[PDB]
Amino acid sequence: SGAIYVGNYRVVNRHLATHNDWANLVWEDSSRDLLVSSTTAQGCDTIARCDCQTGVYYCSSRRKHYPVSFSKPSLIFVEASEYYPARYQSHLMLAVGHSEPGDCGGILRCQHGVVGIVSTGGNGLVGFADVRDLLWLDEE
Ligand SMILES: [Zn+2]
Repeated sequence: SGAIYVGNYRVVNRHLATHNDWANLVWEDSSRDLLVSSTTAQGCDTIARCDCQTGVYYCSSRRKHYPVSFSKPSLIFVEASEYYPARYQSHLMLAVGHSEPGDCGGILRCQHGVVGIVSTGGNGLVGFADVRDLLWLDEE
């Protein structure tokens, strides 16, 4: 589990969205495993606006933050999980690392801010849903 709180927005994995997230929906994209809902209180996370390929991510299943190199956001084929069949997921970045289903929502961050959240795992890899292209998260 885990979310990003920026301005009046809450960013979560689409497969973990709650009733309140759907009732206050701003934007969602199944192919990216992302959903954004509106919040009453202002959040304090900053979204990275960069092309970094190194950062640190939180892995709840090991209670550890790991420094990683991660790939550029792309259409990546992902094996079947408990929450999606085998398919291409878009705007996904991979790193070598541990990722179990409950690790979804863990933040990946670089010197500029939040890069994305854990979305996929298995085969010794961890995949992160990028949010750096969602410029509208910074305003309105
Ligand atoms: Zn960066």
